[PDB]
Amino acid sequence: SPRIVQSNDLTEAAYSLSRDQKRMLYLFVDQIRKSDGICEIHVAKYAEIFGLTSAEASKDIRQALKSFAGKEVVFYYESFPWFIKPAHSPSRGLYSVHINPYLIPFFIGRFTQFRLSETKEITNPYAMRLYESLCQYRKPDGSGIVSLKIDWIIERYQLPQSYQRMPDFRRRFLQVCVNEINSRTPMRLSYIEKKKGRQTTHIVFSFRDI
DNA sequence: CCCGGACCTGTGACAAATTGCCCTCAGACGG
DNA sequence: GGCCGTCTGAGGGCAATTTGTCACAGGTCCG
Ligand SMILES: [Mg+2]
Repeated sequence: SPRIVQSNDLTEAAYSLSRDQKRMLYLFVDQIRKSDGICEIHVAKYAEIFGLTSAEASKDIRQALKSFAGKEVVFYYESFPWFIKPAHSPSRGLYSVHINPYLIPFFIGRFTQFRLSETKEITNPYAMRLYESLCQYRKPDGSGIVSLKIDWIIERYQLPQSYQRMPDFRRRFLQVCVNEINSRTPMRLSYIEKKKGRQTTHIVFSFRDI
């Protein structure tokens, strides 16, 4: 299956995208990298890749695309829009998009890589952002270990504001995203909390390949 | 000693959003 | 050449689950 690669600057960038938007973004990076910023999406190709019907494919592309308007990306700082022109359909079942050409160098560079079959069953987008940022540290054999700061997790993944109360962070983000990875990817993941006084400051992740 | 306060934890409720499903019907194409 | 049967896909919806928000009980330590 397609091998996604991206500059580490994109893995650690600040942004908020849905699963459907993140799914399309993978194809943009694949399309762009296999070479002005103009990409294309076929409804029927998307459906076969992700095992959806054409109708629900159509719905996913359409709503994701109009929800891109006004979205911005921040590299740590400098902020950019993903799109500089609205999407449009020349043909039935075909969409044409204009990626901000200034993003190209950030896409292609100190890099991250994973096969598309690893993420296509993940549902929660925050969990996608976590699996991406663990791969950045993975070893050939498939293992690694990394400590991420909690304040940095929140800024980079742009978690909603009520998850700054740690028990909600635990219950609605951390446990759920570890559970999906262990149930939906080939990776086996564990963690432990680092504290300073009463505050929990970092999260320490360990992983191997099955 | 024991107090209210400033911290921390987990859970129970509800609201707002998302999931994969269903139904209709016209376009593009080929037989 | 030109009509129609079929595969697409562009729309309109649903109930069942997940995600996002906050009230309230119960732990600690300090002065
Ligand atoms: Mg969908």
